[PDB]
Amino acid sequence: GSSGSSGKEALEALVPVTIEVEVPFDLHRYVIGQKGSGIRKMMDEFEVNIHVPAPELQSDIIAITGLAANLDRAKAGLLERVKELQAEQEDRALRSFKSGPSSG
Repeated sequence: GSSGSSGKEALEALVPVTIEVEVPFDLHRYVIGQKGSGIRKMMDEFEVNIHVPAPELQSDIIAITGLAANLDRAKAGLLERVKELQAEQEDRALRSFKSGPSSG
């Protein structure tokens, strides 16, 4: 029960642009890495610039600078990375073997 396909876009520019991506600060620490390598792989691959909000800000909106074209491919990688990351780190938390009604 799945079909359809469309994605037209007409934009030409030289200077990049900053966007906004929804991501939990609880994952940032995991996204950035011990120092900041994990992300380095992207900025080098997608050829973009990712900036994470400081802890004193408590912001869950990551800013990504780059060409609308790069922002798309990049933004697509993170979004999926977050859904796949939480699904795991959370999975182990979901199965809370304890008293109470639990579906199967």
